[PDB]
Amino acid sequence: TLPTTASSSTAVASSQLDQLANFAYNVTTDSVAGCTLQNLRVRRDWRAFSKTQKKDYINSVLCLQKLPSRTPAHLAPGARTRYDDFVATHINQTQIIHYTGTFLAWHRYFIYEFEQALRDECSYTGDYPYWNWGADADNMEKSQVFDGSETSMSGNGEYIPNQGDIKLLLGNYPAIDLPPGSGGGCVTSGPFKDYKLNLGPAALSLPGGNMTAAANPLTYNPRCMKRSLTTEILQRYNTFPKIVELILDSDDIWDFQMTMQGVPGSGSIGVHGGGHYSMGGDPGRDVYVSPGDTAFWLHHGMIDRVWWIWQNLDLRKRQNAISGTGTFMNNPASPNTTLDTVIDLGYANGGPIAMRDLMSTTAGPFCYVYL
Amino acid sequence: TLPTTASSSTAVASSQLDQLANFAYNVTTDSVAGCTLQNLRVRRDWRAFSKTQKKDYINSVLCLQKLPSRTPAHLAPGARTRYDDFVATHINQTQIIHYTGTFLAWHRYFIYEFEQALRDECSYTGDYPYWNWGADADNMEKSQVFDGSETSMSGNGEYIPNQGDIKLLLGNYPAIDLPPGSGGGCVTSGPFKDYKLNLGPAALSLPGGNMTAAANPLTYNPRCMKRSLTTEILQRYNTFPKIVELILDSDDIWDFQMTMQGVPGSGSIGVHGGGHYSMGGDPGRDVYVSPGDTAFWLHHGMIDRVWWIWQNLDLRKRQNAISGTGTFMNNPASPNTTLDTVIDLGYANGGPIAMRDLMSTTAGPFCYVYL
Ligand SMILES: *[C@@H]1O[C@H](CO)[C@@H](O[C@@H]2O[C@H](CO)[C@@H](O[C@@H]3O[C@H](CO)[C@@H](O)[C@H](O)[C@@H]3O)[C@H](O)[C@H]2NC(C)=O)[C@H](O)[C@H]1NC(C)=O
Ligand SMILES: *[C@@H]1O[C@H](CO)[C@@H](O[C@@H]2O[C@H](CO)[C@@H](O)[C@H](O)[C@H]2NC(C)=O)[C@H](O)[C@H]1NC(C)=O
Ligand SMILES: *[C@@H]1O[C@H](CO)[C@@H](O)[C@H](O)[C@H]1NC(C)=O
Ligand SMILES: *[C@@H]1O[C@H](CO)[C@@H](O)[C@H](O)[C@H]1NC(C)=O
Ligand SMILES: *[C@@H]1O[C@H](CO)[C@@H](O)[C@H](O)[C@H]1NC(C)=O
Ligand SMILES: *[C@@H]1O[C@H](CO)[C@@H](O)[C@H](O)[C@H]1NC(C)=O
Ligand SMILES: *[C@@H]1O[C@H](CO)[C@@H](O)[C@H](O)[C@H]1NC(C)=O
Ligand SMILES: *[C@@H]1O[C@H](CO)[C@@H](O)[C@H](O)[C@H]1NC(C)=O
Ligand SMILES: *[C@H]1O[C@H](CO)[C@@H](O)[C@H](O)[C@@H]1O
Ligand SMILES: *[C@H]1O[C@H](CO)[C@@H](O)[C@H](O)[C@@H]1O
Ligand SMILES: *[C@H]1O[C@H](CO)[C@@H](O)[C@H](O)[C@@H]1O
Ligand SMILES: [Cu+2]
Ligand SMILES: [Cu+2]
Ligand SMILES: [Cu+2]
Ligand SMILES: [Cu+2]
Repeated sequence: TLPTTASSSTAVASSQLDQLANFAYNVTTDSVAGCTLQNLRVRRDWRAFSKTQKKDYINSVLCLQKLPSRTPAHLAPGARTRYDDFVATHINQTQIIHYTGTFLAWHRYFIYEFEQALRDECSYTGDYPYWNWGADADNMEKSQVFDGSETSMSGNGEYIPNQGDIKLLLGNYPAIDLPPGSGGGCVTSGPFKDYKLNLGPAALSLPGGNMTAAANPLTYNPRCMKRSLTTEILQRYNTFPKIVELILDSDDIWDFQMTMQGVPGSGSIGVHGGGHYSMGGDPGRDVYVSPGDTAFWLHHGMIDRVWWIWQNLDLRKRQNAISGTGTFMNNPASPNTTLDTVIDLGYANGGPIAMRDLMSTTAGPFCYVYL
Repeated sequence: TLPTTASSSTAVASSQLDQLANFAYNVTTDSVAGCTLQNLRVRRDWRAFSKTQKKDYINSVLCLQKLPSRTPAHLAPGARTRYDDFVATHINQTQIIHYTGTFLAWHRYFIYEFEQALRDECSYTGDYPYWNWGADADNMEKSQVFDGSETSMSGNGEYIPNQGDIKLLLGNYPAIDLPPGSGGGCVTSGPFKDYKLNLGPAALSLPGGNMTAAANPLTYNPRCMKRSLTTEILQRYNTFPKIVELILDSDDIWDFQMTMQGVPGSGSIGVHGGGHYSMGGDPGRDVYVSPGDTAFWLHHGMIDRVWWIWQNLDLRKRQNAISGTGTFMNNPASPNTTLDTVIDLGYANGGPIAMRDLMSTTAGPFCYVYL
C-alpha cells in the first residue's frame, strides 16, 4: 500500500520516495514487452556508481567538450564543441521550453539525446546518472556530485567574500531572496577545472541583485565555470519531504509541473529551481545557459525520474497528460500544447518529434527505467 | 489651469482632452522656440483630412503594398512588398516590444519609419494621421476610418452569424471576454478590399476562444484582411473619459504604459488593446501580425499622441522616463531598459537607434507635434 501523505520526517519521506519509486519500477518493467525488458536500460543514483563507473561518465562528458561542434557557425558563433551544441539549442529555445506544456517532455528528450551523444560519440557504455537532491540537502559541499574530487562534476567555486544576496525576479512579483553561498569564483578543482564555458551569459542573476546579459548570448565568450554551492537553498526546496510532497500532492499535470518549477509569486522555486540555483555561479544562475553547468544532466535526470514516478502512479490518466501552452508562462498567449505538438533540439542531436512519442520512458525512442 | 480629474461625461472629457492637447502643443512649440518652427510637422485627426488628402494618404499606403520587399527572402519567405517588411519585423520582435520598457518608443520609431517610406518611396507630402477613438466610440461603423467608403481603411467584414465571444488570456489570469463584432469575414468594400495579407497568422484569437498559429508566421500565406467592427469594445475602453483618465491618473511611466496596454488581471485591455481588438478580424486579433491591418498606423498615431500629451504635462520628469525590461511582462526576467538600449526595425527601414534619441517628438530624428 503506497503512501498518500508526505512525512515531515526526512528519513520517513526518503523511505516513502523509495516505495513510490519501486512501485513505478514495477509498473514499467511489468508492462514492457522495440523496447523489451531484455534491452531495457537503467538509470541510477550517482551515489550507486562505483569510482570507475563515475570516472567513465565524467570522461565521456569531457570527450563531448573536446569534439568539434555541429551547429553552423553563423547560427551560433560561440559554439566550439559538441557540448556547446546542447547549450546553444537550450539558450535558443528557453522561451518555449520552460513554463510551457512541453517543459517536461522537451527536457526528457534533451537528456536522452545528450546520453546518445555520450554513447555514440564518446564510447560511453554505463548507466545514466541522476542527482538525488534529498541526500545532500544537509551539506551540498559533501555531495558526491559537487565534492571536488576526481569522481565529481568538479566542486565549488573559489571563495569570494561579502557577496550580496540573490534576488530572483519574474514579471513584477517581489524578489525571492536567497543567500549567495560559499563560492562565487571559478571552479578550479575536479575533472572540469580546464573546462571553458563558451556561451552566454543570457540572463545571469548576480549577488546583490544585478543581472548580466550579453547582446547575443550565442556569440563567443570563453570563461570559467563558476559555482557557489548553497546548501540553504536545497534545505528550503529539495529535501525529501519536498520531493514527496510534489509527487503526492499533485493531482494533475498542471499542478505537478508548476509545483516542480515554482509557482510565480508564491515565494518558492520548486525542486527544479532549487537544484539549479543551489549550484550558484555561472551558468548556474542563468535559465538560458544552465546546461553549461555539468551537473545539469544529473539534475534533470532527477527531474525526469520524479515525473516518471508521478506518471506511473496513475498511468491511464497521467501518462499522456499535457497542460499549458507554447510560450513561457503563456506570455504572449499561444495555443495549448497537444500530443501533435512537435519539438526539436536543433543541431544538438536527434530530429523533430511529436509530444505523443515522448510521454513514456518505454515508448518512442525511449527504453529505460529508474532505480 | 488644466483639468486634474477626468470627467464621466463624454462631452466634458472631450473638452478636457482638447485642453490637455492644446497645452502640450503650446509646450512643444515654445520649446522649439535642427527642429524649427519653420519645418515642424503637424500630425492631425483623420477627420480633419479633406477627401483629397485622405485619398493621397491611402494611395501611398497602396503604393507600399505594390513595391517589392527589401527583406532577404530566407529571413521572411512570405514577404512580397515593402508593406510586408514592416509587418515582418513587428512579427519578429513582438515578444520584446510589448509590455517592455521599449513599447512606447519602439512604436514611435516604427510609425515614423513607415511615414519615411510613404514620403520617400510613394510621394506622400501630407500629414501623418491619427484615429481619435473617443469620437467613434458611439458607433464604430460610422467612423471615417472604418466606414467602408473610398476614404476609409476599408470597413467591416462579411457577416458571420452567431459567433462566440473572444476570450483573451494572458499568463494565468481568467479570460477577458469580448463580443465578436458586427462582421467577421473579408472586408467587403473600400480601398483595401483586394489587398492581400501575406504573413501570419502567428497567434490569431478566434470567436469561441480558439487561436490559430502558423508553424512559421513569416512564410507565405496570402489572404484577405478580415474585419468585425466592435463598437462595444470602444465603449468599454476608448471613450473620452477613459482616454483622459489614462493621462490624468497616471503619475509615472510604469503606470501610464501599463494602464494603456491593460494591466493583466484587471479585466481591462486599455485604450491600446481596445483600439486593436475593436477592429476584429484578421490580423486585428493577432498581437504579432496587427500592422497587417491598415488602421494600425492611425491607431498608433493616437497612441503616440496620448503619450506625447502625458509627457508634456511634466516634461522635466516625463520627457525621458522609462520603466520595464527587455522581455514581454519580464517573462523570462531580463535587464531594465535604459536610455542606451538599442532598437531597430530589421529591414523595414532605417538603422539602429538608442532609446535616448526617441524620447522627444522634437529631438533625434523627430520634429513634429499633434493638433
Ligand atoms: C528576427 O530577429 C532575429 C534576431 O534579432 C534576426 O536575426 C539576425 O539575422 C541576421 C541575418 O541572418 C544575422 O546576421 C549576420 O549575417 C552575416 C552574413 O551576412 C553573418 O556572417 C553574421 O554572423 C550574422 O549572422 C544575425 O546574427 C541574427 N541575430 C541573431 C541574434 O540571431 C532576424 O534577422 C530577424 N528577422 C527579420 C525578418 O527581421
Ligand atoms: C534557433 O531557433 C530557430 C527557430 O527554430 C532556428 O531557425 C531556423 O534556422 C534555419 C537555418 O537558418 C532556417 O532554415 C529556418 O527557417 C529557421 N526557422 C525559423 C522558424 O526561423 C535557428 O536556426 C535556431 N538556432 C540554433 C543555433 O539552434
Ligand atoms: C514490486 O514487485 C515486487 C515483486 O516483484 C514486490 O515484492 C514489491 O512489493 C513491489 N513493490 C511495490 C511498491 O508494489
Ligand atoms: C549593479 O549594477 C550597477 C549598474 O547598473 C552598478 O553601479 C552596481 O555597482 C552593481 N551592484 C552590484 C552589487 O554589483
Ligand atoms: C530594475 O530596476 C529596479 C528599479 O525599478 C531595480 O530594483 C532592479 O534591481 C533592476 N533589475 C535588475 C535586473 O537590475
Ligand atoms: C496655448 O497658447 C495660446 C496662445 O498663447 C493661448 O491662447 C492658450 O490659452 C494656450 N492654451 C493652454 C491650454 O495653455
Ligand atoms: C486551452 O485549454 C483550456 C483547457 O485546459 C481551454 O479552456 C482553452 O480554451 C484552451 N485555449 C485555447 C486558446 O484554445
Ligand atoms: C476549438 O478548438 C477545438 C480543438 O481543436 C475544436 O475541437 C473545436 O471545434 C474548436 N471550436 C471552434 C468554434 O473552432
Ligand atoms: C530532516 O532533514 C531535512 C533536511 O534534509 C529537514 O528539512 C527535515 O525537516 C528533517 O529535519
Ligand atoms: C486657472 O486657475 C489657476 C489657479 O492657479 C490660475 O493660475 C489661472 O490664472 C487660471 O485662472
Ligand atoms: C459623448 O458620448 C455620449 C455617448 O457615448 C453622448 O451622449 C455625448 O453627446 C457625447 O457624444
Ligand atoms: Cu531547460
Ligand atoms: Cu532545469
Ligand atoms: Cu506592436
Ligand atoms: Cu499596438
